[PDB]
Amino acid sequence: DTTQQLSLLKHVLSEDKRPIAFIIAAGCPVSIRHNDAPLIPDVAGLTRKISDSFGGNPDSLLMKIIQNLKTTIPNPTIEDILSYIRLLQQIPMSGKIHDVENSVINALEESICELIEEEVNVDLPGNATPYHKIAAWINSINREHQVEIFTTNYDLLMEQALEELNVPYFDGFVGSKRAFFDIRTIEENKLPSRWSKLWKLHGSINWQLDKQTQTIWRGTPSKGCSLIHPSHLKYDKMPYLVMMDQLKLFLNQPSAILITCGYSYKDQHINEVLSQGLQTNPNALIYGLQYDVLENYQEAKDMALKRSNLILLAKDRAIIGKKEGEWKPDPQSSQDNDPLLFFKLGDFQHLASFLEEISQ
Amino acid sequence: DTTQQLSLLKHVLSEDKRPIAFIIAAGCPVSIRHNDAPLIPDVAGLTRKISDSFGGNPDSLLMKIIQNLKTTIPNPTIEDILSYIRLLQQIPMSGKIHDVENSVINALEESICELIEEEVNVDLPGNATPYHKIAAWINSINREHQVEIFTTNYDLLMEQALEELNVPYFDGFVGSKRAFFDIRTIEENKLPSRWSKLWKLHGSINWQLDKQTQTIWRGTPSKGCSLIHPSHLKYDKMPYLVMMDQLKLFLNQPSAILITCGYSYKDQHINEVLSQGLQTNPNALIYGLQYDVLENYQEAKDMALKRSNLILLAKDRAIIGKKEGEWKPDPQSSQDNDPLLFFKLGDFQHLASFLEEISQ
Amino acid sequence: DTTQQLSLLKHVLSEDKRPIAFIIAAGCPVSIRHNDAPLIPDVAGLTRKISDSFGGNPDSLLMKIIQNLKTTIPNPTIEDILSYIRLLQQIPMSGKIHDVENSVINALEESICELIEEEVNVDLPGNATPYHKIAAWINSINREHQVEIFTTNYDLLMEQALEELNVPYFDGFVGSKRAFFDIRTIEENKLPSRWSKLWKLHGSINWQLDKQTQTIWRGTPSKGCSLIHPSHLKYDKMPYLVMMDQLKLFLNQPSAILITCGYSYKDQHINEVLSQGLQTNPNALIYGLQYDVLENYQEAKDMALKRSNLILLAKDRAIIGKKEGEWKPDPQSSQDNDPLLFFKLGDFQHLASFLEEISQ
Repeated sequence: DTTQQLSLLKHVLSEDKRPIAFIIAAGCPVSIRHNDAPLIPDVAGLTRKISDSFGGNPDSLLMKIIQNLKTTIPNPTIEDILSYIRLLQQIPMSGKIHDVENSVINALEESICELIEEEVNVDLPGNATPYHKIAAWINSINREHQVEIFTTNYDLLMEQALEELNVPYFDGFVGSKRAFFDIRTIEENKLPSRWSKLWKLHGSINWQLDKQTQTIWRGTPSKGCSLIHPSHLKYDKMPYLVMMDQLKLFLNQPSAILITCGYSYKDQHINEVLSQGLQTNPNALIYGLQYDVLENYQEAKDMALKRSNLILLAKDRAIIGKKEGEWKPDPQSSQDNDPLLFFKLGDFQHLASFLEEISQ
Repeated sequence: DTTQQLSLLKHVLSEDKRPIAFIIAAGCPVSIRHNDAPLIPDVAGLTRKISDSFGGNPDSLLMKIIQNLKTTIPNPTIEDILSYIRLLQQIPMSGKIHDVENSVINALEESICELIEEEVNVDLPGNATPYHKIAAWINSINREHQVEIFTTNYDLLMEQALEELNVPYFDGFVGSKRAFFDIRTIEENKLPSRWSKLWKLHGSINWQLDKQTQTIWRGTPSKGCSLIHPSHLKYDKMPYLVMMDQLKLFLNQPSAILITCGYSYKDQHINEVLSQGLQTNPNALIYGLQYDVLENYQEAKDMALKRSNLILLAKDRAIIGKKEGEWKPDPQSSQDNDPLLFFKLGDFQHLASFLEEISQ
Repeated sequence: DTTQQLSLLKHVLSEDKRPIAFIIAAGCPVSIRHNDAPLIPDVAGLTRKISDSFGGNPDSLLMKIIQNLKTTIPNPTIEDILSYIRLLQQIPMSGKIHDVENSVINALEESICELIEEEVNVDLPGNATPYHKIAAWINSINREHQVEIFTTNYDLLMEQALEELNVPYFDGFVGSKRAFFDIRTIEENKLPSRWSKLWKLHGSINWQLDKQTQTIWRGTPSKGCSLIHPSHLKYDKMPYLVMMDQLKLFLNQPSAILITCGYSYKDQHINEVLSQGLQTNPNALIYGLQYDVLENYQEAKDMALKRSNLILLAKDRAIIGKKEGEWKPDPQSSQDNDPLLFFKLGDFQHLASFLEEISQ
């Protein structure tokens, strides 16, 4: 199954007549090796580090909230904790749910945001990182269709990699000193065809909000960025709907393609927008790739079984057009002991090698 | 003479079929009143403040250099002083010219740059400033030709005014974290027709240089900007030639227009590029306006008498097509005492009022 | 490797639908044999003969300047010496750097000018010189695209060769008595398609300057030509920017070609303009050829490794599209002793033989 899918991917990517996109999740930042440690400890790390940072003391309100969510949510996460805290702040919650903190919940969320900001505020080391290889592939060949990138992460790795290799891009904001969120140019969609486009669905660490005019602007990361929101904020002083609209509008073009790397399909809104756009445009494709074993992804299998133009691929088996297939007999592992048929090419580093090979 | 020039300027500006530009000099920042004091004391102020800052002591090197320049330059200028200092730094000047400072000339220029940064690093107060009126005029009516702005100033007033009123623009750099100087898109010249363009010929306070790769990028104003240069730097790690080329290339459009506000035509390179472009394209026009009396500008008179399509205007008289005319008899001043015929409409505040009147 | 590259060069040159250019450096004038001595002693000669002309006396200013430059420049050259002297002249250098020469620096640079002028003021002997063969090739076949020549030299050999074989050309100046530098026609670019174009980037020996109007004109070589400047002169009374711009503008034509003969890529500005134009237009090609061994050219190897459309060729190895290859096994030398694989065609005389063979 390796040769056929590899060749098909090569042919589909080599053509310059089709739109291309990416979705970048925590797998991409974690795939970078540093001091034999993860560069960013992903969502699970960002949860356990907060849990240990406030300690195991039951007097801590954050532990109380975590165990409260354990009753309803089997595996609560930082996104759920943040949304829960924001809801609790949204109404005058002076009751027993907030009996521990009459007003210290604001301090708790402030500390959580500051610690996340400090943890994800790093930079790309060297020039051998996979992001540099991806940008090299992007600017290697001029194509009549722009290459877009959708990011669910908070780090600025992709921007830095695109800047170092001198690839222009437009991320929504226009300006120099404290750039505003320009709306009209987003829907005009008449930027130079040579530009890329980098949409940040989940926000970023440098987005900030000024309450005096209740307007957002991207500047430099200061202490406490108020648009860290994992898609949980006010109504449309909010760019989230616009970025989702852009994803949808992209999906509806003819012969559209998309690739997800590091995505686990554990977000409801992303999943339903992908499904709805994939239904409205039968020509749309999603070549989802999972580095983990497929058995951990029931949501991905469900989505793949509900639609025929979603070539979901995994480490062990594959789902090609509502039919599930496993790895055919090939000498993937030379060693006789444990002859596991694993798709080692689904990891981000291997993907970057693949793109570099295509480009050269 | 008031009605004819006012009406014809109204007609030429009201049309949307012609390119328009501006040149913005120190007259525009000084025209702002603050505490009954100038917001920025202009080049003369930025010279006297440095002169008094090091005191009257003749043992100091800066006043030594100033009096050295007095022998050759009748009225030395901070531009000339900076160029002279940089030039002295270019070669191992251990001689009597630099006998006072074997190596302290670097500290002297560092202090000059730091004080310039501190003094020109301010912001627009309120929403009644003329820059806001200009931006309101720019975005008031959509025009098929983009409106450019060339400025030789160091302050970021124009950027702030344009982005507060939601006006997109492109100043050469493309990016988010540390935007690089993108070159190709500058000469492609296929940006969206709705965008303005803001070119900074003399550099800015936020431009910075990384000597590790000898590449420039625009970031945030930090401790000492290495692109403070009033057009005196290295060869083509330097964007000055590109912005000059952009002015020239603009001048060659058919039916092109240009307006200079606060410019005294005291810079030779700008003057020669204006003259050469005006000669190559007879359709080009320059409606240069001077706030001061005409007698103070010999260079402007020379250029106006040299070319036929340079409709130069002043406070007292005017030069329209190589012929000089004075103010016709009109009741400009109601008072019998001192019936001075002065074109008070040439001031920047009055100009902003005129633009607002045209827009409404 | 000989046959394939020779055939490919024959095919690319034989086509008449592509622009062609040349770059001529000191290798071409030195390749002429005269009295078993070099016709022009190249930059090394123009340095060492000046050094010996003023003698080894340490009291001389020129020897002091050379030893001063040795501290910063490991191998100072006549270009560097001239630039340093002009730079010292630019400011009232009455200090210890010029203590020996209160005003003798002007005399030193003068004497240098007349000496180099006398040394490079010669003529083509006979009709068997390679320049005659090149001109014969140029006018042998009518081509729809003009053949340009860029010269970094000061000699008038190429003009004489083109005149003798009746080949028209335009070198920028238009006129008969004191031909002025016409600017408009340069950028109109509507000369007759049969004309060649000869651009002099580094100036030439017959250019002169009149200080009364501060305008340049080409006349006859008189006592002291004020435009021998190797690209170190005043701002845009200076045609250097125009000729460099012409090189750049040429590089942007589709399917453009270029050949450098005798160039060592030792000039920063030419190198960066070549790199930038080669980057902007991937269709641009540079078939740089070196008569010397490639191991002496780190700059050329760097440039070739940074771009993919620069088929750099040398005497021993070759760099074809960012990949380095060496000479394949062939009986290049019949003698068993020292079977060195050397590309004898890289010398100018052999190149002229190749061109005339192609033409016939």
